[PDB]
Amino acid sequence: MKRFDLRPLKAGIFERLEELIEKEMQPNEVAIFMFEVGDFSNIPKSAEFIQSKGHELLNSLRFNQADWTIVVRKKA
Repeated sequence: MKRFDLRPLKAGIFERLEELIEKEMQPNEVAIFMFEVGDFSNIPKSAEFIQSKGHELLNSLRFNQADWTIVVRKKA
């Protein structure tokens, strides 16, 4: 339970829900957010809603093909 399927969450709100789950995720845990929309710039925007400093996308998102996944590490 350390991931969020934003696929069915269409685009626009998927970046707003990512914050709702970030609260459950540990302050130093990984979060796999799946995005089907080409909007890759929004991926990091969601994790930012929590705190300007702390959310850092290690690497996993491959915006270019079918819905991909991105790992997010919490910290602040």
